Amino acid sequence: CSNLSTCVLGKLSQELHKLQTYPRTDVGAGTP
Repeated sequence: CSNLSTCVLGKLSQELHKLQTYPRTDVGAGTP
């Protein structure tokens, strides 16, 4: 985040990354 451009782009990129696959939330260790 620099001013607004990098901030919004960074936010959207992070949101996309957080999902990635999204098997109803990226828990992984559901029933380990």
